[PDB]
Parts: sequence; C-alpha cells; structure tokens
Amino acid sequence: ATQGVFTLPANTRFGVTAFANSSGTQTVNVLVNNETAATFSGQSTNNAVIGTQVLNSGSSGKVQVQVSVNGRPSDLVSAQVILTNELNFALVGSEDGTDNDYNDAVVVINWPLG
Amino acid sequence: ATQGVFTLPANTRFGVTAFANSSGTQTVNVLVNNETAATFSGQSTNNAVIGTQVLNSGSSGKVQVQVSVNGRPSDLVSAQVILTNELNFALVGSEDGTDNDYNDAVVVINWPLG
Amino acid sequence: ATQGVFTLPANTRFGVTAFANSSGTQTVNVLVNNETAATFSGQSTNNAVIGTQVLNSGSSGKVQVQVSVNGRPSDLVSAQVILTNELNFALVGSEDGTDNDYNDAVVVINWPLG
Amino acid sequence: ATQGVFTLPANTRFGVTAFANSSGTQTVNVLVNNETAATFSGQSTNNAVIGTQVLNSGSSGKVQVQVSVNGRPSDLVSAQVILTNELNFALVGSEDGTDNDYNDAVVVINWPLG
Ligand SMILES: [Ca+2]
Ligand SMILES: [Ca+2]
Ligand SMILES: [Ca+2]
Ligand SMILES: [Ca+2]
Ligand SMILES: [Ca+2]
Ligand SMILES: [Ca+2]
Ligand SMILES: [Ca+2]
Ligand SMILES: [Ca+2]
Ligand SMILES: [Cl-]
Ligand SMILES: [Cl-]
Ligand SMILES: [Cl-]
Ligand SMILES: [Cl-]
Repeated sequence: ATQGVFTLPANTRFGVTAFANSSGTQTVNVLVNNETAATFSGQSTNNAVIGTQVLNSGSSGKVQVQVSVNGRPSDLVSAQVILTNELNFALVGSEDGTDNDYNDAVVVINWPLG
Repeated sequence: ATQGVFTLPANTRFGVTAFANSSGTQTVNVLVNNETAATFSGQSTNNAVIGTQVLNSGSSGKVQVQVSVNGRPSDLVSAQVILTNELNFALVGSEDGTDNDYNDAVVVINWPLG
Repeated sequence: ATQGVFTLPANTRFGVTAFANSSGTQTVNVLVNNETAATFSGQSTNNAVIGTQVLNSGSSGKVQVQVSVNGRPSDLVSAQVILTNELNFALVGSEDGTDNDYNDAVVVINWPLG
Repeated sequence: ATQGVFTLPANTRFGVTAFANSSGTQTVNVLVNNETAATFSGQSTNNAVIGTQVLNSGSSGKVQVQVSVNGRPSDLVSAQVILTNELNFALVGSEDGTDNDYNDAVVVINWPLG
C-alpha cells in the first residue's frame, strides 16, 4: 500500500520534522502538490532533529514524504492519528537496511499550528 | 482518563521533543522513575522546537509528560501508535486556553533509537 | 479533553460496533445529528459484540459515542487512526470502575464502507 | 514493510473481529505462533461481521493476520494504537482490487479482555 502520502486540510500551515537513527546519512524530501518544498539531511544514531520547517499544504492538501540514503530510497511506513478530534499527526518511519528498526529516518507532520 | 503517561519497555533510550504553538510560555516536564528527568521551556506560535533530548525509561519504563503555562497545568491528550510492530510513538497534545486546538505544547516521544 | 466525538466526512456511511468486557451491563449510545441513532446493551466478560450497525454521518458529519452502566456515564477515551490515507477508524474505550482497563465497553467506528 | 503482524503480551486473551466490504468472499486467517488459529470467511458490501472469536496469544505473543480472496492474497495495511496506556487495538485493512478503499476485509484485534 502507498505510504508517506497524506491529505491535509487545504491551505493549512503544518510542521514537518525529521529525526535520524542510523549510521547512514538520511535525506528526507517533503513534497507539496507534487513539488519538493523542503529537504532535510543528517546523520545521527541518537535521534538528532536533522530538520524542522513550517510549510503550507496549499490548494490540494497533498503532502508526500520520501526518504533516501545516498540515492537509494528507504522503505516507508506511515499512519495518521487525530487526538480529541482536533490535533493531527502524520507519522513516517523508514528502513534503510536489514534490521527493520524502521527509525532510520522518522518524520512527524503536525497540524494545526499557531 | 489519565493522559501523558506511557509504559515504555524498561531501560530503553527514547527521544522526547517539544513544540510550542501558543502565546503562553510553555513548560514541559518529562518524568522517569516518577522524578523529573528533563524540563523544556519556550514560546512560539510557529511550532518551534522548545526542547529535544534523549532519556532512559529506567526500571519501570514509566514515562510521564506534564505541561503548564503561567503555573497552571494544561489539559492533556495523548495516545501511542506503533508502526510495522516496531516503531513507537507516544504523542501528547495540550490546551492552555479555549480554542481547543490542543497544540499549545506538542510532545513527541519516539523509540527505539539507534 | 472531549472524548468520543468524531467529525466524519459529511453524509458518509459508517460502521459502528460495540464490545463488552465488564461484570455490568453496558449501554452504548451512538448519536448522529445530535440524536441517538443506534443503541446496544449487554453484559459480557468475553468481548461479546453487543451490537453492530451501519449509520450515516449526515450533514454535519458529527458522530458521538456515549457509554453508561445503569445510568452512570463511563469515562471515555478515544482517538482516530487513518491507514494509507484512506481507511479510517474512530476508536473508543471506556471505564466503568477502578481497574482502568478501559475495555468495559469498546466501540469501533470504521469508514468508508462498500 | 511487513503488515498484519503484532506482538501481543504473552498468554493473553484477545478479541479478533472481521468485517467485509467487497463483492468477493473474503478469507481472513489469524495465526498465533505461526499456526492458523481461526479463519473467517464471508461476503458483504455493508460491513457485515464475517467472524469474531476470542483467542490466546500463547507463549510467543505473535499474532498474524492474512487476507485472501479466492486464493489471491490481498494487500495489507495495519497499525497498533494504545489509549490511556491500557487499551490496545491492532488494526488491519486490505485491498482485493483496484479502487484502493482498503476496506475489503477489515480486521480489528483488541486486548485486554475481561
Ligand atoms: Ca534500520
Ligand atoms: Ca536505525
Ligand atoms: Ca489552544
Ligand atoms: Ca495553539
Ligand atoms: Ca474496567
Ligand atoms: Ca473490563
Ligand atoms: Ca477495494
Ligand atoms: Ca471495498
Ligand atoms: Cl478523540
Ligand atoms: Cl503494523
Ligand atoms: Cl499512511
Ligand atoms: Cl495515553
């Protein structure tokens, strides 16, 4: 099944934040309406916050997260969760290797902001 | 129901990261072993990271997040999500006012690390 | 925080299913258009499906779950989860007692159908 | 990533319930310690409960859900959610066809019982 694609409410500011847990340097691309809007990268085995940004979901509300290590796409897993019918998280894990820890890059999307 | 309390696997390192979206200065306390292990304070209406750290869940595995503003505890909401039976998120929102956006401090806990 | 209230897409059919795990008879009430639209009752400590029904979220999309045990409202906990940006669950737990298992009546809402 | 595999607490009773929303007869297999423990089959486009059963997670706690239609495995999506650090859901969707509604068989696992 497709993973790492989320329909947000249109024209909405959201936070996107990436964490690294791997020997390899991660690259996280964040697309809004099918165009790259942010790119984060770093290397940490201790959950470094390699990037954080505020983006706008735009007219489509379509947000996609892609993860790669030195040109190789990682395997994604994802889901969305809503607390008290108000607070939204879109969650991505990724695996670059064989251990299936799926934390090699972790991406959290949150809205609303403000 | 109790909110912001999570039983992690014992003796396990975890990330805790806090984001602010409020006029109020947010104070986030993270307890392990029922004693404060990290405290983050900051202000933003743009989802700024007001703290990030790695902590150890200790012998009980019990982790608690508390949030207060102007000395008053905020109302918490939380849940845990597990992706591909491996990647864990414990998520907390909080409300310091009337709009019920529950984003006034947002806390992301994630494990495993490494 | 408010629990057991969910904003579904308007005019959408959804399943609602209740399970019982308690010494006491559970009453589950499901509201749409702020009016009770399905009710289920039963006593089980073996996760009986005390009722399942398909309902329509109507023009507001507002769906509410209430649980009580012989008149006394239970304490609710809830969240919503979305898989592959498509499949939706709204989840309710409830506590009628002191043990905080929150399984005394469990309610699952799922959409889309068909 | 692997989907439909969950590590429950060992030797614990859990509920497993399957719903159908498809033109085809759905077959759901529920494995405990890599051996099929329960199987549900049925057809509905109106979210009928095609099976429900209480099972024991046994010494390993490993539970796996597989879904097929007339011998063809469906594509699975899944996650786990925990409310108030107590109530657990393991959630499965499946897609048997081209529309990607992922509701063709929906499987809900819940614990603890009682
Ligand atoms: Ca890995
Ligand atoms: Ca890793
Ligand atoms: Ca607020
Ligand atoms: Ca706010
Ligand atoms: Ca109880
Ligand atoms: Ca109970
Ligand atoms: Ca389908
Ligand atoms: Ca279908
Ligand atoms: Cl909720
Ligand atoms: Cl999973
Ligand atoms: Cl997803
Ligand atoms: Cl919680």
